[PDB]
Amino acid sequence: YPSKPDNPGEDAPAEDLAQYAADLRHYINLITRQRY
Repeated sequence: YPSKPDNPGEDAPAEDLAQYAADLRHYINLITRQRY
């Protein structure tokens, strides 16, 4: 139950893992339509 969060200094995600998670999500979306 926040109201208005705000602070600097935070190693947030989406700085390299978004690419990795997406590469995996892309490869899976390929194999999904090709496997069983």
